[PDB]
Amino acid sequence: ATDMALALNRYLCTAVLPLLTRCAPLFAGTEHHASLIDSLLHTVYRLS
Repeated sequence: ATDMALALNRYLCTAVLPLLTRCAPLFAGTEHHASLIDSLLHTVYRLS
């Protein structure tokens, strides 16, 4: 219910999430980066 949370959700869904949507193809080369992307998956699932 906090308003800062609303502002941060607006920031994410307006700027960060699209950028990463359309920066998708470069994500293929992550075989031997195994942690940060796994963290991002869980953060995105919690956001959803």
